[PDB]
Amino acid sequence: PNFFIDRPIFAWVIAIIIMLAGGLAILKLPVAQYPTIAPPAVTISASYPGADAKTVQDTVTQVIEQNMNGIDNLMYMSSNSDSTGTVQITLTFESGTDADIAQVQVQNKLQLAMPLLPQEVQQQGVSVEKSSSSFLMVVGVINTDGTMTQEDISDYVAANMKDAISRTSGVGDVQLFGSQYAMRIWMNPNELNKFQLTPVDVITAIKAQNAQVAAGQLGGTPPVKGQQLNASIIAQTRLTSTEEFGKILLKVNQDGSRVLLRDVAKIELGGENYDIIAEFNGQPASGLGIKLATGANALDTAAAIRAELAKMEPFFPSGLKIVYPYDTTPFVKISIHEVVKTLVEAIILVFLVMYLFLQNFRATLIPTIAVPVVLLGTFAVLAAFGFSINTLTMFGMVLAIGLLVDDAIVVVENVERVMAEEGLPPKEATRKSMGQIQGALVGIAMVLSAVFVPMAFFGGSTGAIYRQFSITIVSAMALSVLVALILTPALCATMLKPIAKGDHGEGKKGFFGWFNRMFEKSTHHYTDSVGGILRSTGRYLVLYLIIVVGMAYLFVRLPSSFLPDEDQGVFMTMVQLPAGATQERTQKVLNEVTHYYLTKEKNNVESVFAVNGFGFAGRGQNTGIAFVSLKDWADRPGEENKVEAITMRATRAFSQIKDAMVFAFNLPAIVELGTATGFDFELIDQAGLGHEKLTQARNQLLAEAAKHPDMLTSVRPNGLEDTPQFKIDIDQEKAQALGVSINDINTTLGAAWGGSYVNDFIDRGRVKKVYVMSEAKYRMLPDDIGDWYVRAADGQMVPFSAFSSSRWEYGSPRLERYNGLPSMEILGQAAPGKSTGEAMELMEQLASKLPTGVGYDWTGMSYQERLSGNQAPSLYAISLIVVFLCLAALYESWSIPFSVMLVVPLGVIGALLAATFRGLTNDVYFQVGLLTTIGLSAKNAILIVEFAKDLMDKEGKGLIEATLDAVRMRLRPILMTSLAFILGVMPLVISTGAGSGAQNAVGTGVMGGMVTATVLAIFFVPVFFVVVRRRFSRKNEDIEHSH
Amino acid sequence: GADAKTVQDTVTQVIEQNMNGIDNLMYMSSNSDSTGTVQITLTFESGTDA
Amino acid sequence: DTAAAIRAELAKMEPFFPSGLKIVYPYDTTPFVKISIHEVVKTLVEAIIL
Ligand SMILES: CCCCCCCCCCCCO[C@@H]1O[C@H](CO)[C@@H](O[C@H]2O[C@H](CO)[C@@H](O)[C@H](O)[C@H]2O)[C@H](O)[C@H]1O
Repeated sequence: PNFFIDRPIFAWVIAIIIMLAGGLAILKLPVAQYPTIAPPAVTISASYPGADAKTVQDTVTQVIEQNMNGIDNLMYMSSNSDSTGTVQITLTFESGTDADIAQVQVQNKLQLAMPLLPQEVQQQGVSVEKSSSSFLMVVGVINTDGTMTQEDISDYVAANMKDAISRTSGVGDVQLFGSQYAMRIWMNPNELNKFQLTPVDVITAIKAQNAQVAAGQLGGTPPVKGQQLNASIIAQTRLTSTEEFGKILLKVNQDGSRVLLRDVAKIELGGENYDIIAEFNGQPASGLGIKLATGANALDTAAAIRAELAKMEPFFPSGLKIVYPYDTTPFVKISIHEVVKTLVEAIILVFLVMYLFLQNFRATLIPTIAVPVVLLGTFAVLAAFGFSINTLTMFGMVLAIGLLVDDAIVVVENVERVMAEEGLPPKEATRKSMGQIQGALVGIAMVLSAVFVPMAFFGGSTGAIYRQFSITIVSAMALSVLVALILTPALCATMLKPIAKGDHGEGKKGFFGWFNRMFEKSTHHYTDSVGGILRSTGRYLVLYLIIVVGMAYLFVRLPSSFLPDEDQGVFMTMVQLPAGATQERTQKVLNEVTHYYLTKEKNNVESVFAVNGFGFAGRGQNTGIAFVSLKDWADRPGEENKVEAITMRATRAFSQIKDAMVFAFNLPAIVELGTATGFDFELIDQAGLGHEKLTQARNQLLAEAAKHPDMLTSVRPNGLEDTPQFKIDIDQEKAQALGVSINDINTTLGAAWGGSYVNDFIDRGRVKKVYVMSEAKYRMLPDDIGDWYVRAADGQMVPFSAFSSSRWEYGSPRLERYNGLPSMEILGQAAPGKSTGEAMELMEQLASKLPTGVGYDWTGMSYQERLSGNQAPSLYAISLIVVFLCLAALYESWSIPFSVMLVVPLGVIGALLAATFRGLTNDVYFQVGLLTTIGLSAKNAILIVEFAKDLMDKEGKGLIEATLDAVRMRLRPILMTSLAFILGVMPLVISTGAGSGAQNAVGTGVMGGMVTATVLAIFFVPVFFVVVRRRFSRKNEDIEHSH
Repeated sequence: GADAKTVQDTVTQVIEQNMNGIDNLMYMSSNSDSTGTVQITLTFESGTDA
Repeated sequence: DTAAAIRAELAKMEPFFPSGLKIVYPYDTTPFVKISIHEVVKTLVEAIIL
C-alpha cells in the first residue's frame, strides 16, 4: 500500500501486466447485442400433413405429452395443434439449466414415443431444438430478371449457399425460409376416372418403379476357390427426371396401348409446400435465418458471412442478388461506437476538470493513466468470468465510470492538498494522504460491493439482466480500489510536483485563471455558511423529512419499465384478415401495405419483406406479416422520420381504412421480452371437459375482465376462434355395399385434397421428396367433391357422393395445451395506474368465478414474476445491514454509520426528479443508475465523516471545528468529480439516434442524481455527522483534547 | 446394397450439413463406402469435453 | 424437495377432484429425515443451554 510508494516500478509492472491481460482479453472477446438472458426452452415439432387441429392434437401431441416424463428441470410444457397439422410442443426449463442436456433428454424421451406415432409423422420428421427466436440475421435471396419463382430460388438457396455460409466461422444454427423442390404430381380426376384408377394405384406405382434395391456382389464372400473377379452389382436406380416420372406405367390397356403417369396427371418439379409466400419489394424471394454461434463474435460472423456471400458472386445465376432484410450487426457496431466515444469522452472531461482546477499537467496525467488501467483489467475480470461486450455489460462500464474516476481523483487531490497545506516534498506528502484515506477506501470498497453484489443474486430473466451489471461493476470497482492502492499512490509519489507551503497560487497567474481566488473566497463562503446550518440544525432536519417524503411520492408516481424501446433500424407490421380467408385476399393486404411504405414513406423505408401464410398471430392463409426495413440512420434526421412516428402513422392508415386489422409496430429490446405492466394467463380444463365448455368458460372470464377497465386492459385469447369446418361422413355401410375398401376411400380423399408424401428421388445429386396430390381446380369448392371416383373391388368406379354426407360445422383450428392438458391462453395488462401483480390478483379472483373443471395458472412472464418478485426487499435489507456492518467496522461505531447511511435520500430525489421531468421511467438502467448514485453519495459521506473523526481523534479537534475542517478539505474534490461526472454523462442524456434510449435512461437519473447529491451533501453530511454525534457518551465533549 | 456415390449424396452430405455450430470442432472428415457404410468423424479442439 | 414439489402438484390437483376423493399417506421416507435431523437440532440448542 505504502509499500508501492517506494516501488514505482513494481507498480508499473503490475499495471503493465493488467493492461496486457486486459488488451489480450480485448482482442479476443466476443461481441453481441445482449448475453443469453431467457430461460432455456426446447421445442418438439412435427408436421402431420392433411390433419386438422384434433387429428394432430390426438395422434402426435398427446402421445408425446405422455412420454415426456423424467426429464431434468422442467418448469412447464405448452403445445400448439395447428390446423396446418403442425404440432409444436415447447418445454421451458428452469433457468440456467444445461440447454444441451435438456434437449438431449427431451429428444430421447420423444424417441421412446416414436413408434406410437402415425407413419406419415414418423417419416415427415419429429424435430427437437433449442428455442431461440433471436436470429442474428435474416438474409434475402432474389432474382432481378424475374426469371425464377420462390420455389426455384429456395431450391437454389438450399443447393449452393446454405452450406458454405453455414461453414462460415461464427455461424451456429442455419435455417431456410421456404420449401425445397420435390417431385410434384398433380392428379387429374377426369383422366383418373378415364382409365379407371385411384390415388392408391398411382402411389403403389410410384413406390414400385422408383427405388434403389438390395442387390449383391459378384465374386462375393464367401467365394468359390480359385475365384478371380469381385465387383458390385447395380440394380434399380431411382428416377432422376420428370421425364421418367411421365414414363411410369400406371396400367396396360387390353389392346396394349399403354397408360403412363404423364397422361393422367400433370408432372412438375415443384415446392414441398405452398403455404407461405414471400415477396421482397414485390420481387420473388426466399430467405436464410442465420443464428450467431454459441459464444461467437456477432460483428465478424457478419463480415465473414457477407464476404462468403460475395465470394459466390461470380457463381450466382443471372440477376440473382443477395439482400439484407434484418441485421442486428450495424445497430450493435454503432451502439459500441457510442459507448467507446463515451468512455474516452468522460475521461477527456476529467482531464479538463482536473487541469482547469489543479492547473498542473503531471497531476493531470495520473488519473489519465489510472482509469485506462482500471478499464483494461475490468475487461479481464469479465473475460475470466466468461462475459461479453454486449449492451448490459458496456452500459455497466459507463455506469461505473463515476466510481472509477472518483477513486483516482480522491487520491491525487488529497496529496496535492497535503502539499498545499503542509509543504512536504511530494513522496512524503503521498504517504501522509494515503495514510489519511487508506482505510476509508477499503470501507468504500466494502459498502460498494455491499450494494452491487445483492443485485447479482436476483432470479429469473431479470436476475440475468442484473447479474451482468452487478459483475461488471463490482470488477470495475475492485480493480479501481487496487489501482487506488498500488499504482496511483506510486504515480502520485513519483511524478507529482512539490507545492510551496500555503501556495494556493492565488493571483500568481493571469491568462490561465485568476479563478483560484475566485474559487478560494468561495470555499470560505461555504464554511462560514455551513457552521450556521449547524448553528440551528432543526430547520434542516425538517427539510430532510420533507426531502424524504418527497422522494417517496416522486417514487410511487414513477412508472415501472423493463427496458427502453429502441429504433433498431428495422420494425414490422403484422396483418390479419377475417377467419376462413384466402391466400389471395391476404396477399392483397400485404401488397397494399408494401406500397404504402414504398410510397408515403419513400424517405424512410428501404425494403419491405412481405410474408404471406405466416403470422405470429398463428399459421394460416388468413394471416400475413410484413417485415419492414428502414434506411440507415444518417438519412432519417427528424422526429417523425424515426420508428415512433413511422409505426404511429402506418397503424394510423391501416386502422380505419380496412376490412381487416393490420397493426404496424416496433419490436421489444430483448427479442423475447415481458410486457412490464402485464401477464400471460392460461385458463385450463382440469376435469374431463369438451372444447365447447372451456371456450364458454373463456368467454365468461373475458366478459368478467372487460367489466374491470379500472384494473385490467385488453384481456384477449391468444389463439384463433372456431371457424367453420367441413365434415365428410362416410356411411361405412353404403360403401361396404359398393365393394370398395375404406382405406382406399379415406386415403384417396386424402392424397387428393391434402396430398401424400409417397417416395423419394435424387435431383441433381440431392435427395428430395415426391408428393402426389390433386391438381388445383379439382379441390377448391365443395362441388369438386363429385369429380373423384373410387374403384370397387369388382371393377366399377363409384362417386364420393354415393357414400358420403357432407356438412358445415364449427371446429377449432388451433388446439392449445398447458402441461399435458387442454388449455386456452389469455394475454393481458394492468390498468394504467395500478401494478401488474394487482391485475394478476384481480384475474385470479375473476377466474375463480369460473365452473368446475375450470382452473387457471400462470406462465412465461407472469411465472417469472410470481416466483421472483418478493425478493427486492430481502436483498436490499441484506444491503442495508451489510453496509451498516461494514461502516461500523471502518469507524468504530454502532452509531456513526448512521451519519453516512442517512445520505442516501439526498441523491435519489434528484434522480426521481429527473426521471419525472424527462418523462422516462423506473427501468433497469434507472435502477443501476440509482445504485451508482447512492454509491458516490456514500463514498463522499464516508470520506467527510472519516476526516471529521480523524480530526477529532488524531488531533483533538472539537466536533464542529473538525467537521468544518473536514468539509473544507473535501469541498474541492467533491466538486472535481461531480463536474466531470455530470459533464461526462451529459452527452448520454442528450442523444438521438441508435439506442440513445438507453443512453437516456442511464444519463438522466444519474445527472439529476449527482446534482441533488453533491449540492445537498455538501450541506447535509455535516449535519448528519454533527447531530448523530451528539447521541454518544459524555465527556468528551465539545472537545479540546490532548495526546 | 447402395453404392459409394449413393451414400455420399444420400446420407453423408445430409449429415455434414447439420454438423455446423458444434462447439470446439477442429475438422470434419467423412467416408462413403459401397457396402453402404457411411462413416463421419468430427475432430475437436484439444481438451474439448468429449 | 422432490417431495415438496410432488406435494405442490398434488395441491394443484385437489380442487378439480370428483366427489369425496381423498389422498392418503401410507409411506414416506421424508417426514422422518425432517423430524430426525430436527431432534439433532433440539439437542444442539439444549447443549448450548447446558
Ligand atoms: C455544489 C454546488 C454549490 C451550489 C450551492 C450554493 C449554496 C446554496 C445553499 C446555502 C445554504 C446556507 O444557508 C445558511 O443558513 C444558516 C443558518 O440556517 C445561516 O446562518 C444564519 O441564519 C440563522 C438564522 O436564520 C442563524 O441561526 C445562523 O447562526 C446565522 O449565521 C446562513 O446565513 C446561511 O448561509
